[PDB]
Amino acid sequence: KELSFGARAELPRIHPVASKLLRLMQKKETNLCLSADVSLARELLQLADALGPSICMLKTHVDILNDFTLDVMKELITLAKCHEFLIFEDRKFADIGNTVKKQYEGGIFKIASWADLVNAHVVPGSGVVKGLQEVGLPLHRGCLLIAEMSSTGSLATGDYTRAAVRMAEEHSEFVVGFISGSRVSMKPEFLHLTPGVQLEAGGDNLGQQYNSPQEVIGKRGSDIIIVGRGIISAADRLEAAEMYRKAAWEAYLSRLGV
Amino acid sequence: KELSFGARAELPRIHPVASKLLRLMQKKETNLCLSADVSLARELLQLADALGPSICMLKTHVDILNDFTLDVMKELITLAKCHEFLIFEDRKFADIGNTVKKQYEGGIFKIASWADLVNAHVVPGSGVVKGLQEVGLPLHRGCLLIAEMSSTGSLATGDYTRAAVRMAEEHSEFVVGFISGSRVSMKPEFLHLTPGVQLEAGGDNLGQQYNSPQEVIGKRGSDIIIVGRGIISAADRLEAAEMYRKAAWEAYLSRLGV
Ligand SMILES: *c1cc(=O)[nH]c(=O)n1[C@@H]1O[C@H](COP(=O)(O)O)[C@@H](O)[C@H]1F
Ligand SMILES: *c1cc(=O)[nH]c(=O)n1[C@@H]1O[C@H](COP(=O)(O)O)[C@@H](O)[C@H]1F
Repeated sequence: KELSFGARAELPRIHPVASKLLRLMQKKETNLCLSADVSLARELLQLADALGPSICMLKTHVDILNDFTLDVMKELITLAKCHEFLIFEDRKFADIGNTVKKQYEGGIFKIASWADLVNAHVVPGSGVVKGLQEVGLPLHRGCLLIAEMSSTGSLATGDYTRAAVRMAEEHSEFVVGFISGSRVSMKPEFLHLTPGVQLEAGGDNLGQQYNSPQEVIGKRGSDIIIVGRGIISAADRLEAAEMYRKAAWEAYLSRLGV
Repeated sequence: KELSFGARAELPRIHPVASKLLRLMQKKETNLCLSADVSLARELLQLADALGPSICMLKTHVDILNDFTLDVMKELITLAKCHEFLIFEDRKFADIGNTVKKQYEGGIFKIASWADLVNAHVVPGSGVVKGLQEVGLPLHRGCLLIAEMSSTGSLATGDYTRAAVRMAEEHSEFVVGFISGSRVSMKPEFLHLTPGVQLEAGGDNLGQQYNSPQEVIGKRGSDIIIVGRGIISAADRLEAAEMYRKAAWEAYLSRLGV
């Protein structure tokens, strides 16, 4: 059998951040990551508080926050601890190792000081991971590698996707899984998180493509759905989050045998 | 014959930002872009002022500035106008179109308000360019596409590089050239800018690889060298910049027939 999230949390080679995430997914019956794509701190924090019980993870783009300060992120941490979710900065690092370490630790945002997870593109080669890990390992953080993208014309296919998987294997002390559209690794230690998710068929006018939670989790074998506009643009964002949570959770149970 | 920078500035299909850059390269006898990889505003501005006459372009990572404010960038603009160089934010956008437009226009940094040029990875497909251009076209800006990377294990090779070139062709109203290690397009309208440049052989401990200006400009056919540590770590950064300027310029002249 495929192992439950709770059993995967105990695997010998599991990363501590992956284990914490898997435990809380199991406890809370949620494999939903909220993509909190808003430009105001007040809305970010109001969403994190109201939707915290429904999510395993809150994904940020702090570079879109108009009123970012480090005190906003301290508050977000308080909510993350209160409601039990991880914070994932969706920074999609994509430069040489020497540069991404600086971008991860420093500047105004100090990402590594508050983000449990970040992600990186594999296009620069494995130095991108080596650079991030210089900062992230001492801070006990984890990283996801972008093995596939949800957008039209994505070049993250075929051998590129295979290279991402190898790179994750080779840096398993820091890399905890993937951003992908589907299961890309057979090794249950790795998490699969999938953006490009809505209940209805469609896309946007700038290349985004959507697939349903049942497709993504149930048929394609991914672990967590990442949902932005499907929730954020809804009138009642709490009920929307609950719809997405129930869809992804039941897809997971049905794949497990439950 | 290959056309001089001055003649390329007049090509029918030249982008206005490319034409301004080419004119100033010609006027100033410089095809050097300073990679101003420092974490303090005072050092950024002191370098921009002292090295401004020697450079065609100053490349930033504002996400590494510890004391970024928009008033720092206004000052940098003053120096850019005074010394005649373009400002290039090396943000290496790599998300879906809807997201990168937000990251380009908004947040704390307001990149599009002060950067003449930005760059983007092609991995997401052409929506990345469509999203940036939503913001950049009305602001009269330009973009470079990352067709090749300088780092060990780069996946930006073969068909990936070819896709970058096609994508540039298809968005020539906004895309003015490439970040690459070599000439990748035959069309003289496109600029080639090459990072991974030092006078001496070597690399760093996080995957960077260096080639010389003579190799990059003279043999590989690129237009502009991008140099960070080769200048920034030197004691006399002005003399280092002049060494790099003379190397790249003479390589260009010798390729032209001069
Ligand atoms: C990143 C990588 C990828 O493959 N797709 C993708 O959409 N992203 C980011 O994920 C969310 C999707 O939000 P949406 O549900 O509103 O389309 C965005 O934040 C995007 F940046
Ligand atoms: C970006 C893309 C790429 O292919 N290579 C590369 O180095 N970058 C960026 O360019 C400079 C190189 O600086 P250096 O001369 O000190 O190595 C860095 O800012 C890096 F981010």
